[PDB]
Amino acid sequence: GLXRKXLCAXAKKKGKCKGAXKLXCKC
Repeated sequence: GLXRKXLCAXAKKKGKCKGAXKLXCKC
């Protein structure tokens, strides 16, 4: 595994993380 784009792919797949994109990967 790996990082912030790992964290963002965490945001996409816990599902319920937030609506606003390039800023969004942070939940």
